[PDB]
Amino acid sequence: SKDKVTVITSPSTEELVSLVNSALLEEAMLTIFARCKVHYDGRAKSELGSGDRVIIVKPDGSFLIHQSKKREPVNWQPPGSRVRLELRENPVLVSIRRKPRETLEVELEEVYMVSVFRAEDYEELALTGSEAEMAELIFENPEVIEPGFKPLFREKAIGTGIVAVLGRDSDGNIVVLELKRRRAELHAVRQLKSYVEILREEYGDKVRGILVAPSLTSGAKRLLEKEGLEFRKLEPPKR
Amino acid sequence: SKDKVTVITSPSTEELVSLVNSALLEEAMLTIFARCKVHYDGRAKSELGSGDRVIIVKPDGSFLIHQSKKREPVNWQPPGSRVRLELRENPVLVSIRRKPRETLEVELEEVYMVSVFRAEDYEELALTGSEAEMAELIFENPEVIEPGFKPLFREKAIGTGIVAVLGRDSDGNIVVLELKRRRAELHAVRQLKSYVEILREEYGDKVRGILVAPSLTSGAKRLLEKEGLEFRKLEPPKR
DNA sequence: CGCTACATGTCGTCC
DNA sequence: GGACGACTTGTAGCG
Ligand SMILES: [Mg+2]
Ligand SMILES: [Mg+2]
Repeated sequence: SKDKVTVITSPSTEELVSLVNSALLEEAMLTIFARCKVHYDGRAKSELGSGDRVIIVKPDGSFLIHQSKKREPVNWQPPGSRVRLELRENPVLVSIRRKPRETLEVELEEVYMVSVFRAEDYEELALTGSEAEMAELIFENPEVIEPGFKPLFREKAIGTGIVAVLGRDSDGNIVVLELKRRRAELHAVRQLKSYVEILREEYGDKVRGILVAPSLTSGAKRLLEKEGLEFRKLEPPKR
Repeated sequence: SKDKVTVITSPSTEELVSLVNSALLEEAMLTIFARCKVHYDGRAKSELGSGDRVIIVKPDGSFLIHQSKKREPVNWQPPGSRVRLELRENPVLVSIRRKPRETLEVELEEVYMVSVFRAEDYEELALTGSEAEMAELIFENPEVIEPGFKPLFREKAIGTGIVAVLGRDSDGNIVVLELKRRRAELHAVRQLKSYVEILREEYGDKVRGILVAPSLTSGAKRLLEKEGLEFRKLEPPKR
């Protein structure tokens, strides 16, 4: 029980309970391969008929059921649920949460494998090419937006909404930027347009919105043009 | 290669290679508990240092690296990626994707366990309490909105944007509905306000927007009132 | 906790 | 294929 991994194929009920319960109390990762039915009631409600899936219960409460396809678990519960194995006509893995109140029930018809992974990880993801990274590049070197641009505020509350960057231009105007790290879609324009209508109300018609992004969709460009907003092409930088 | 599950703890290199290549070829699920490093370059860029993780490869090319916390894999590749094992100074799992170009590299420093799960699942999820379900309700029972409300279109392309439900009211006004399955946000009122604007362009002052959802955030309420749009509290049905 | 907006979002789905 | 919007979205950042 200090070995990183413990594994049992075609486990007996005793062995199942032993590992399942040990991992939950040991703050370790539980992985299971089983034919199962799944029952979810919570924010929404779902039923999943009998079939083979991979099941993961992380020490933080995260509960995953993965089918042989997609990138998303077919069913899940997010970090913070309380999980318990429950012996019934079949074993039943049960995830409970109270805000919001949600129940996830996994019923194990046949467990092919149960396993305990006592995983030691002190390390964190270091990612670049984000919106945050664009915002940094614009404050270090405002030249990328345009000559004379002076950035002032990052993630600024206005009365309704939060603007990514608020600044001033060489004509002394108020400028709003909305940044997108990938091709900007319609809703980016709605955001930007919303912010700009709001500030025009205090500061006048001279306020400029600019959408900053590596490209636009057609609809983006269309609404951006209909509304008299602007576009500066900027790629998110990779450190 | 017949049994539903194969497990080899502390595999050797030939064992590792043998199992991984069987997995991929057989359209089984590959599961590896391992100490690894992860290198990602693609839409964005990252480096994950040495640590214990659960790696999954699904037969449709989904590639997941899970740490012992949260619901999201720390690194991942969506379906369609092409996976393979390469023998470098360490064995290295490699995920390539074209359109967009992405590389995901998982360097296996030490593999505690490796497993192949030849998994059979023919059943899909059946979910209720969605936005679709709300819309079906409104079409079966429009009086849930208001008496003398006639629905016409669902998920209808307006000039710019797609409206959720479009119809008329008893007084000859045009009615846009924006539906939400949970408490509505600023995002929701911006959507509504956009649609209502684009439709006033044509049919004039005869357009009403109605935001339909179980509740509203403060800001969404604030903004709703300001631009003079309306609200019907409605919960999605669970059937 | 509630609000706001990003994400390597992923995923269905209308033209 | 490109555009567009939902999702049990999850997740961080702030107040
Ligand atoms: Mg923003
Ligand atoms: Mg909508």
